[PDB]
Amino acid sequence: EIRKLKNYINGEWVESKTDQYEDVVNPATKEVLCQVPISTKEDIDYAAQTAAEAFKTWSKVAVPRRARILFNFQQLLSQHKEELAHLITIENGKNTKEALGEVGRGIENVEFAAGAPSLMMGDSLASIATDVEAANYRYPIGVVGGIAPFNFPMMVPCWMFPMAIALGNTFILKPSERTPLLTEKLVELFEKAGLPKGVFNVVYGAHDVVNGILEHPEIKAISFVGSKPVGEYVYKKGSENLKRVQSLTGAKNHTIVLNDANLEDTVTNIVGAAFGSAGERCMACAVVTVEEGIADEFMAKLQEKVADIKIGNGLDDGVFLGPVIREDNKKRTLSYIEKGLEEGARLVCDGRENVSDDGYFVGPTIFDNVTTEMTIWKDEIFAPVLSVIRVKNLKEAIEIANKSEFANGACLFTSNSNAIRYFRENIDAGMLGINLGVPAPMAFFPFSGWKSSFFGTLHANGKDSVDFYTRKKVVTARYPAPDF
Amino acid sequence: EIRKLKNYINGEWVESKTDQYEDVVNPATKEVLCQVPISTKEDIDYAAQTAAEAFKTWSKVAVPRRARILFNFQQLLSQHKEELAHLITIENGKNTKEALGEVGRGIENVEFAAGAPSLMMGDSLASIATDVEAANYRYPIGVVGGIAPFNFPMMVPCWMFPMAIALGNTFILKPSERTPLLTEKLVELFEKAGLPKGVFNVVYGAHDVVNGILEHPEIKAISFVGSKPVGEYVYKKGSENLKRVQSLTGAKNHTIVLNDANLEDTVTNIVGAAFGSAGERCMACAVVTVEEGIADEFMAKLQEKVADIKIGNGLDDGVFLGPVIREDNKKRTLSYIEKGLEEGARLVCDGRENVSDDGYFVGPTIFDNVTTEMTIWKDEIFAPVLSVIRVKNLKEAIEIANKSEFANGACLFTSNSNAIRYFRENIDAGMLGINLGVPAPMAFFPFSGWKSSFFGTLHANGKDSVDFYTRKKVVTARYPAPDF
Amino acid sequence: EIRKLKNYINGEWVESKTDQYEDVVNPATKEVLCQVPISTKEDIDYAAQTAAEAFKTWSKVAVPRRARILFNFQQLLSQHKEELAHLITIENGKNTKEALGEVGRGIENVEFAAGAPSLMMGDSLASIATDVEAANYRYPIGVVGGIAPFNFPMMVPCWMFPMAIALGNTFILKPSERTPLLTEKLVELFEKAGLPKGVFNVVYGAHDVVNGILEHPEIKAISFVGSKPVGEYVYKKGSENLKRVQSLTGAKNHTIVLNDANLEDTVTNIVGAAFGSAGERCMACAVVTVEEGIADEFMAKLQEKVADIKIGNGLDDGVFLGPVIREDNKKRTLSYIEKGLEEGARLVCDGRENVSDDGYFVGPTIFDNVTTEMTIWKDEIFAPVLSVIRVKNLKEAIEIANKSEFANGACLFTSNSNAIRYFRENIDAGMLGINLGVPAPMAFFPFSGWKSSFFGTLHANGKDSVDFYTRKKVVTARYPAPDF
Amino acid sequence: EIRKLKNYINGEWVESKTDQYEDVVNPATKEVLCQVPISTKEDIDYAAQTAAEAFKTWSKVAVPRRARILFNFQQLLSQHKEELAHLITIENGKNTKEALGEVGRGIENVEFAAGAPSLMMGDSLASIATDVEAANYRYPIGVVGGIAPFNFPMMVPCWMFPMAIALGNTFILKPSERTPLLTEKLVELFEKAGLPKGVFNVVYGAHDVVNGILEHPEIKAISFVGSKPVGEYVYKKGSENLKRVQSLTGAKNHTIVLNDANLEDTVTNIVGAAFGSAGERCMACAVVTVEEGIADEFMAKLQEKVADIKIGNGLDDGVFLGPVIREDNKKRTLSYIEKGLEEGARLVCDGRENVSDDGYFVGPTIFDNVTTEMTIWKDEIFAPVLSVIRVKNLKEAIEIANKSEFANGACLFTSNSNAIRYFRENIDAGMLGINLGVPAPMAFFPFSGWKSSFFGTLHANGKDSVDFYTRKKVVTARYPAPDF
Ligand SMILES: NC(=O)c1ccc[n+]([C@@H]2O[C@H](COP(=O)([O-])OP(=O)(O)OC[C@H]3O[C@@H](n4cnc5c(N)ncnc54)[C@H](O)[C@@H]3O)[C@@H](O)[C@H]2O)c1
Ligand SMILES: NC(=O)c1ccc[n+]([C@@H]2O[C@H](COP(=O)([O-])OP(=O)(O)OC[C@H]3O[C@@H](n4cnc5c(N)ncnc54)[C@H](O)[C@@H]3O)[C@@H](O)[C@H]2O)c1
Repeated sequence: EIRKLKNYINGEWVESKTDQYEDVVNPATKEVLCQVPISTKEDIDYAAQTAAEAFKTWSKVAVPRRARILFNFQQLLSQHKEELAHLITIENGKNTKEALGEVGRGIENVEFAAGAPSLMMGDSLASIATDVEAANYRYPIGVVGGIAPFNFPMMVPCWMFPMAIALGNTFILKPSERTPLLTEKLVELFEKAGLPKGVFNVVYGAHDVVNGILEHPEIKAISFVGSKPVGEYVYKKGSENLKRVQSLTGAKNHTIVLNDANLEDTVTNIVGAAFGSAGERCMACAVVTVEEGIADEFMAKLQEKVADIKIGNGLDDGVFLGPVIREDNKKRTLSYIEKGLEEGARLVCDGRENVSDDGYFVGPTIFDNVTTEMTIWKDEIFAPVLSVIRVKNLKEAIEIANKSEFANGACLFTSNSNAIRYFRENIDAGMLGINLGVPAPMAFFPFSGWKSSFFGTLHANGKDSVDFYTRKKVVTARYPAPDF
Repeated sequence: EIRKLKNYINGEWVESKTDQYEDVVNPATKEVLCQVPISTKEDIDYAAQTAAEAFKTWSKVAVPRRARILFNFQQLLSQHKEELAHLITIENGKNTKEALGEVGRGIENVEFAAGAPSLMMGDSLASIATDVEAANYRYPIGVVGGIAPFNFPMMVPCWMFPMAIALGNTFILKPSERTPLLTEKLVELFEKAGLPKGVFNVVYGAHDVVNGILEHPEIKAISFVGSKPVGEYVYKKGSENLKRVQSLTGAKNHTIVLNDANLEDTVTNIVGAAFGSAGERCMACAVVTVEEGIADEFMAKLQEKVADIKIGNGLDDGVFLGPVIREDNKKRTLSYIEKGLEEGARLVCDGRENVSDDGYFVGPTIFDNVTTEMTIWKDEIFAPVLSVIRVKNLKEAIEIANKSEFANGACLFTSNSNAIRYFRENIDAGMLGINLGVPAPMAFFPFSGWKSSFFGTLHANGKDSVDFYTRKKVVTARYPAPDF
Repeated sequence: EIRKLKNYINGEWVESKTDQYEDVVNPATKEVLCQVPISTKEDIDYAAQTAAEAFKTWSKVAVPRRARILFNFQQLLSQHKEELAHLITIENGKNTKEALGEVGRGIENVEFAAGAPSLMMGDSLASIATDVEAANYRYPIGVVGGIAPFNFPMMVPCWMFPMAIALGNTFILKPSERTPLLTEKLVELFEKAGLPKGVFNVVYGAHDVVNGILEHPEIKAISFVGSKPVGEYVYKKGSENLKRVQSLTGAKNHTIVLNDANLEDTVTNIVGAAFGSAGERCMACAVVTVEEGIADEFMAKLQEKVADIKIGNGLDDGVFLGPVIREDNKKRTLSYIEKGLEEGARLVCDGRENVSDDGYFVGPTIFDNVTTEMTIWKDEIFAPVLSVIRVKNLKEAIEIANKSEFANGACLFTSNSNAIRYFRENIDAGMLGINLGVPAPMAFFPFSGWKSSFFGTLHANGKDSVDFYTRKKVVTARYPAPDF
Repeated sequence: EIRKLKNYINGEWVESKTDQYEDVVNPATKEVLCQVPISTKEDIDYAAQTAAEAFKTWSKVAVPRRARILFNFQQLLSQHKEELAHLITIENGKNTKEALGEVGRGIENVEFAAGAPSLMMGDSLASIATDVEAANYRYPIGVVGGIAPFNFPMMVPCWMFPMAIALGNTFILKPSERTPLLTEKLVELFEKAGLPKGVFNVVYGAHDVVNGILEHPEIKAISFVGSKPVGEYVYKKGSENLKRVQSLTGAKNHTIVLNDANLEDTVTNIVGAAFGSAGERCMACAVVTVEEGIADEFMAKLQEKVADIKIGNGLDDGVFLGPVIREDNKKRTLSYIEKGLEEGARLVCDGRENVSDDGYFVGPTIFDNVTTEMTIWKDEIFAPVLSVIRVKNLKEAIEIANKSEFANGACLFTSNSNAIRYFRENIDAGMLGINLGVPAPMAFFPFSGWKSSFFGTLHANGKDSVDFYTRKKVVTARYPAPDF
């Protein structure tokens, strides 16, 4: 009665040779949507052998023709916005608006990758010496592996396979065993777009699959997006196996609010960056360092706004806050709230109260008087928990943000040019936002995090993704002028 | 009965204020398809005003949004390939195979342009001095004027308006008076794609409209694609009016055939480059300099292949060669064929014979023993008339081609590395082709012509079109580190 | 007694075949320094033919070898800063501090140009179609013509010949007949740097030489930097002759001082921009639009600082304001002050009072209460005359600057990010400065002006200069995979 | 008295705290040139602390100024080519001609690095959404560690520290313990060029120092150039320590000779690429796959010139082949020759005979009838030992070359464009040479190796080095237009 998902390998949906399956539920109602197979390394090998085979011909299809397919894909995605958004909500929990928002950014990724022909151009010189010319070209590297998180069932995957495939590589994706349904739709639409068999492969699962991706010698590159501990493991293991990898990991993003900040706009951006998507965002505002002069009014206006948050099913309109992903995560959050109180942090808003039990719901929570000594500051909670800290000025704010081991993003609310430059010059984070709650850059820019937030050389998206998914060859040739 | 075409201004089809209309006939059957208005300056003035007005809002639409529309446009264009090709054949005459080929390249222009976000990116430096940062940006210039020829009813217009619009400008297109229908379809499809009013304007006509575009102060840039005389004039008048302009003009492309050439491939290619589309292409092969050693065998296969060429209505299966555009062009050609004989050229193949009269037909013709002193060599016949010349070696071939006033394209059929380099380094033409009949570079490359074939600095297409349709603003800022 | 200057053609100093000569004096003492020949179209023909000949070998010296000579040049220049600055002061007037400043900028140009190898790189693709590859390359165009002004005897020329030479072209420079000594030194040092004969030619003179440059078919490109009337003239004439040209012309740069401006820095910056180098600068501040609130305090501080300006001989340390270039410019300036008083403007500082007669000295003068209807606002005084206007806000300020036909540079003094963005998006000028008196961008950025300040497509410096001094050839080739 | 070299930390030569010193001998005379310290952890710790401290001010020095110093450095280096070449020759063994060549290459690296300003430029967009702009910037990462091999005492180091320092980083270089003298001069010359203290540091030593670079937290990036085994270890340990690393390792470059090859040019190029610098070159030709047709004639010609090779002291004129680096290398090579004969290879040229004993000399050796199953083909001998293989066609040669574990460079001697494209499209090596023995690409191109020849994503040199020694921060800002 509960549909068992199948893997997509070499052009068709095949069943896994596994006896292990996992229930994927709707975070808001605990209803079982389907069953996800915990594929075996046996499935990963077949998928790898397949991708390596399809690579031989796909890589020979000229980039202009491949780009064409990305255009088709781009259009099919747009036509299915309502469906994709629906799948993201019932599976991830975020409401329709935020879900619809994810679909849009994932499409932007396809749009950016559709311009692959120009993105692949190498350098060329007519003469570097008498009768000698030189030019280098870009080539795909073979089969690429991708590992996706549950917080973005569509967007993160779109960061990887559209661009990698457009550049000539074949792909093996391991979506999040918690949010697999969306990827199933991507496959369908990418097949409709005209993508040939074995070019885009999907193997559902967990650890076995991951290790198979790390261990298989056919998979020359790895793009991992997820938690710090797992991403750090993937980076090391992958390097041990002598293959390039990029791991976009955890975050503990800080937002700096200065005295001259426009409170109206600020409070709204912050409430959304901290509580939207149940705070399950690598770009979620985890800590706010507000300047003394505006601190009092900020907390007053922050509480007011936070009091109007409707908690419920992401499908219902009026709903702002959905549920955390799993039961396990709800407990970890309540534990963190408990930990905060124990460490001396002051509860300004308690999300442990007035929450439905229909789903894994947790109301917004905000702590006051927190320090860099506390666990709720050092750890990425990844739930509706915002910590607030009063600072003397921009300098102290940055010292606190920089003290965090994570450096994904940071925000600054102000209209002061000098404050902005200083912020950008001394802040450790790599994805900065001025007067914006979520500092996530658009697809044509690399998603540049730093420190414990990023392991590797080249980030995802932007021209970085292009170079990470290709390798270069340089040709220096001597062609002596003929005699007549 | 006969539909009268209308102008497209401010998002709507409007009757020209003119009382003069021009019949648009099918070159292959002499029948009237419709009438195009010979619009007045009053019309061009209104278009400029509304285009200048639309520019105020359209330029304020972020490039990612404008680009999304180009993706829709790209799709609509693909779902109408057949209709578009049909239309091109009807008013131009080329068979549906070549027509289908033109529409594909026009779509490629849109595809290239859809990547406007990255193409527009300027340069940014965090510190050029202590406390000082600097960066430059690209902005649209305003209203762009475009004037297109008849040999490419879709492609040429697509080199212009999609990019200029994507980059943020508003456009006024004056298509060829002889092939107006295609442009009508573009307008309609771009409207369905979602382009707001006043951004894409079309004013049909001739001189009054062209001079209107050249004189009107609101039209900042002019893209002209046509004959050398007209283009030389547009460049000069445009420049006198102090506006930037690019004139892609006439050609007399030369094809070099060396002894090691692959006869089979070479002949098929040259036959296509010289007689496809009735030789009415800026990239058409006009002169061929064959190396002495392979000349005899070359001529044998060429004439053998030319004998298989079937002439007729482009819509009919089996038809290779179609009609020339107007009755006046048929006469000009027959006159050239005469001057050839009159100058000593040996008419090896006569195209004045076995030519139906249902349309303006002219069979493929080829002259022998032609020299650089003949009008047959110095002028662009722009019809199905090929001239051949026996040369001693690559060097003499290049000297002959370089002697030509034009320098649009040139081809070399060989497998010798040294010849190829020597060729590229010494030939004057900017668009080179090795073992290909038509050296037309793809959209993402600038259409680099030279000499009397190009007047200006930046060519059409490629990144050249990005800078031509855009201007820069650089900002050097000093933001002292605040006092703490 | 008075040394006559020669021209530098084909690596040799040859005397001009002219009877007419010109006195070149020291603006500060009327002391005659030497005699400049008003060369004839005969001299230019010699230069052009010489430059075209040498272009055959120079364009064949691989760019890496050419760049090496630029490095040597860069060093020689650096070793002669004192000498070069001495010449600039002696013939132009500006003090040694500003003169030293000019040599530094001129060396930056040489440094940027020394990176020509990477700047010339074109685009390459291994496969655009099965078995087909495509790449484009840049090549010099031939002999380039440079026409420089008197306000930057060293820098402006350095915007031209260094980059043009490095890219493969040969050069014919026509420095200002008013400041020709500096060029004499640049020629020597470039010769010592290792530059071969005929690559860098210098022809002193005026109209005859200009028209020779414009009319000679051998001179394929013209870079002009001077007044608007002449530039507008050279742009048209050059275009009539069908050659690419770029004219960087006159300016009436506006500076906006908002209420949050740091007056300390603002005043000092404006004083130096308005009166430095006798206001004889294309980046000089001719108009200040001050916000009403801080207007009075600004005027008291500006008036105070300006009255302290020391006028004298540029070599003399302690001297801020030097002399105006000629005697006419002195009279014309006096005439402008007189015009201002007549038009209703109010004097705050009378430049007519207390001024030596040893040289063409004019004290700094400042008007207030001027309007967009006064000749004092419409014309480029190009002398130490500064007009200020009180405005309600940033919006009114921008409207005023935008009303000028000139749009070279514009500056804004504020710390408000919203004001800064608004300024950049709506201002017409192309060279903007935030909290800087002179918005002159560094050599690696195009020197982008707009409207009556620039004529053409590509500006001087930056990658713009690279494209302006080169042309491209795209090569699309088909090399079928052999059978074995 | 033998001179003891010191370390260079904080702009000062300071004695190592170690008591372990290593003799540096002239490979050609066995004479002890000096003693190099085997530094301790304290020493690297000290350098790391110093470098990190200097980084705080060096990174704040705008790139245009930092580049100025690179121009000085470039000049100083050029005015010491002799002294530099001499040091290379007595320290490494290569004749002064090849030494002078290395000096030039190294100087090119500095020439390329001097263009840091433009190379560092990021992307900037005026509007990505209404009232929202975005742009990213490049910043140095901190302290960079470099480890160089003995075969290029100057060039390899110049691939690293010059660019790193120009990009704003600080550097800690560990040169080869066998060729420390060259580095000493680079340090001294860079100091004279004006480099501030702590920016360029040198710590001589072996394992303690290397492991210090790997383990120290202040060293964010590591550049390793050496053998596959050591490099593989550096990559893994480095990655394990969460720092980015690039390992340029061993090679077994093949050179393909087709029937249409030019024996004269080919043979010369191959003799130089196989026996130049005693074959101790990552770009040296280790295997030649000759086409049957020309095989015999090739071998005969190769014999002639190989026999004309003069062996001796690098400083002596007429000397072509110098000594191998050390005794072990001589023994390892002799041992390889033994294994060759032992495996079935025909010793066509024995370099064990007629070899002086003044230094570690080994005459040119060439094997025949070698196979993919032989040790002499699978291992990098890194000495003057050539292996030849007769193959039927290009395809088989590529299959053999691709079978090698290495893929640094590959050469192809032909004039057939079809073979050339096939070669580039199917060969595994990343640095290809057409009609050139040493396919080493110029500094402005990334030194792109592959397979077991490179570990990481970004190679050394080119724009790859710019991205490897740098990190990005993107800034998306919302600045609402103010209200007027
Ligand atoms: N290099 C290129 O990119 C390119 C591409 C296509 C065609 N062409 C050239 O175009 C020509 C064929 O096209 P065509 O016959 O339509 O060219 P044309 O110059 O006769 O007409 C082209 C445009 O110019 C306008 N025009 C013609 N005469 C005019 C006049 N006296 N005053 C003002 N406007 C005038 C027309 O209305 C038309 O829109 C050939 O010479 C061909 O080589 C060049
Ligand atoms: N925007 C820029 O890049 C820039 C930089 C420097 C100076 N300028 C402008 O230059 C002007 C000051 O320089 P200037 O006084 O030497 O300018 P100018 O126009 O008088 O002379 C500049 C060059 O033009 C030539 N020239 C002058 N009149 C001519 C005529 N009638 N016919 C032919 N050639 C003629 C001169 O010999 C000189 O080499 C100012 O208007 C200033 O704004 C612009």
